[PDB]
Amino acid sequence: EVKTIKVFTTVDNTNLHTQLVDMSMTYGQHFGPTYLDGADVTKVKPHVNHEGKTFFVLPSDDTLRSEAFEYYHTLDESFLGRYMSALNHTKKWKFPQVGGLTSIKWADNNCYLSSVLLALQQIEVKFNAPALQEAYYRARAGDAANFCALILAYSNKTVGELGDVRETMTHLLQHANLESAKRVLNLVCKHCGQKTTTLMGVEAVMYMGTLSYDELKAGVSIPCVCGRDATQYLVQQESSFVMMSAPPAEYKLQQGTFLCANEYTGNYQCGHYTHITAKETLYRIDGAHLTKMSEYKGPVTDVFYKETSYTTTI
Amino acid sequence: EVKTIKVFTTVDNTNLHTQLVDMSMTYGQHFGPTYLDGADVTKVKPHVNHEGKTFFVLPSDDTLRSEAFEYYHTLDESFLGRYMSALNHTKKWKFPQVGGLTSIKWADNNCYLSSVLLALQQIEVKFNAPALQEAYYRARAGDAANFCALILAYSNKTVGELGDVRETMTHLLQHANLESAKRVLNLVCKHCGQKTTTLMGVEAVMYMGTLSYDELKAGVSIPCVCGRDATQYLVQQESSFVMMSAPPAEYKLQQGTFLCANEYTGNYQCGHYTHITAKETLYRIDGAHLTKMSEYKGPVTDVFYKETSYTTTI
Ligand SMILES: COc1cc(CNC(=O)C2CC3(C2)CN([C@H](C)c2cccc4ccccc24)C3)ccn1
Ligand SMILES: COc1cc(CNC(=O)C2CC3(C2)CN([C@H](C)c2cccc4ccccc24)C3)ccn1
Ligand SMILES: [Zn+2]
Ligand SMILES: [Zn+2]
Ligand SMILES: [Zn+2]
Ligand SMILES: [Zn+2]
Repeated sequence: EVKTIKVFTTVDNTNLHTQLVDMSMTYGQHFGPTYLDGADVTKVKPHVNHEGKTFFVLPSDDTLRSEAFEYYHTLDESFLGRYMSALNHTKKWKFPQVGGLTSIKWADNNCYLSSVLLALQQIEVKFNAPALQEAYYRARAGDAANFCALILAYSNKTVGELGDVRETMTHLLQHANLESAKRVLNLVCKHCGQKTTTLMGVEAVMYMGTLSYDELKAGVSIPCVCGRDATQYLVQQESSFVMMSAPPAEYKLQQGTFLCANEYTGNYQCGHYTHITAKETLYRIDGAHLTKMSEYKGPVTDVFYKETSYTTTI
Repeated sequence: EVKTIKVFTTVDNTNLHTQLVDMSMTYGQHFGPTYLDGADVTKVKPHVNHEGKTFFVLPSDDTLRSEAFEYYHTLDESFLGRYMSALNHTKKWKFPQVGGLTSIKWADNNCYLSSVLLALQQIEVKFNAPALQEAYYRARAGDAANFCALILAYSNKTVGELGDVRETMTHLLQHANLESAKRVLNLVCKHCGQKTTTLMGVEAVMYMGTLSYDELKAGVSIPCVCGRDATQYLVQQESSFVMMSAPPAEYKLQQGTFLCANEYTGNYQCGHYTHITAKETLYRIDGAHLTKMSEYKGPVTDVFYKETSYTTTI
């Protein structure tokens, strides 16, 4: 016998069709290219959680590859379908202005997207893709619906599933214009010797291992390629911002030492991001809710700092 | 005494504030730059219809003029506020796929916007403004929410008020890339003589006075600048399409003679637009509703034709 599921298919997000789909075949073998909640489910077999959900059917068109590359800088023929189906969810989200910044109301595990949006409103940055920059322009004014849908598409993430704000910044900053961002590190191994690495681009602004920007300037531990544990320190930095990242741990945020930060309470499976910014005192933006603080001591994961140009003291 | 109205103000379209505003002053003198339903009401005094409506407050920012010019090709400092407040209405509209084309469900007098959207999906055209072209790209796939909000902003029109599809095409095609569109007319006055006018750009594709494209090729009446009634006929046309327009009157649409058309039933104050296209037979798209026809005889207002290059016979 055949075990089926009841689902709905649509091509306009208005008129639906009842479908009893066979779990023996993929959605692509049923309907063609199919998307659900911002994810491509073309080569995906039906699963019991899909019952009652509506599926977006968008047939492929080779003539649109040139256009999609112009606006979004992508060659993925599924980007359009995932962007539209994710936007069908984000346009219903609420974007309240908290602490003079655009935040996002709690919905579909967007508490990590809220932290990404709040940090981007405080660092000087521009994106190369025209559609991503126009959406970023409207998001800074309050209309962040298209912007979050783009961030979801660029990260190959699904509406509802949790994500890391650090991982998402990696995927997003590849389309930023960090061409003139430069970072010079001096790795000091006690077997191999001293070593200059000139990192540029997305790598010149992001570090993983520590939250303190002064810790990187003075010296932070790191395993050398020979196996031994070495030490590297920042020699020259040249960008508009830096983003320090580290796994969750109790970090103490002082006033005037940083630009903004993100914290994460919970295990690896489930947790809640909240955003901290420095204005006249420390603000904590938990979605649509705001708290005020002289200082914050919690599980910080990412910290942002302002920069123009730095050089170590000889 | 002072006569007031009860209204709501917001800066996020989520959190509202009750306001009792004085009709003696404008909304700008109350709150700053203020928008309502896609219209700038900054220098507008409160009126009894505004009771219960929510107003969008967006303060001015001179640093955004350069950005807004890049994405939208506009120097109007109110374009952003009118675009966002109009988009807050169009995202709730329904865009059903009728006859293989993206139409719009009846709402807020959008029956003229539906006719504009349906014609743009059948003529070969591209827009210069990047944000307008990306929205046009998504509208051709089904997501026309941002596109209609842009058309409303470019036309300085308000959500809910009726409009002409011909007038709206004029405002919209100024941002199209019709740089290589050329039209040559020969005006023949029986007092002044024969006269060549080389029309280019938005004027090379649009004519007002007749619906028949063969009537313009053969000869159509027109008052000369001397007062007498002359006659002009098309000598050379060089574009991807032409749009013939005329006030409402019974026109008989045959199969295979045109690309698509718009009709309008009613007086000058109120009326309903419906769209006719030619596929295997004549389709009539009245919003979310479709009728099929061997031919249509009704009050046609605008007709579109396909073109590549034309030259009159010597
Ligand atoms: C079998 O289904 C799953 C489901 C999940 C869902 N979870 C995620 O998507 C993760 C995205 C994070 C949760 C990882 N981020 C925090 C800040 C984090 C980073 C690095 C190390 C950590 C160590 C301990 C706790 C948190 C850490 C947010 C994951 C895996 N399998
Ligand atoms: C005092 O408030 C008003 C309200 C309106 C509302 N109406 C409009 O916005 C017009 C946009 C049209 C209605 C004009 N279009 C039709 C096709 C049309 C064009 C040219 C000539 C016509 C002659 C007779 C009937 C229709 C004609 C659509 C107007 C004025 N004052
Ligand atoms: Zn959440
Ligand atoms: Zn070593
Ligand atoms: Zn209507
Ligand atoms: Zn004359």
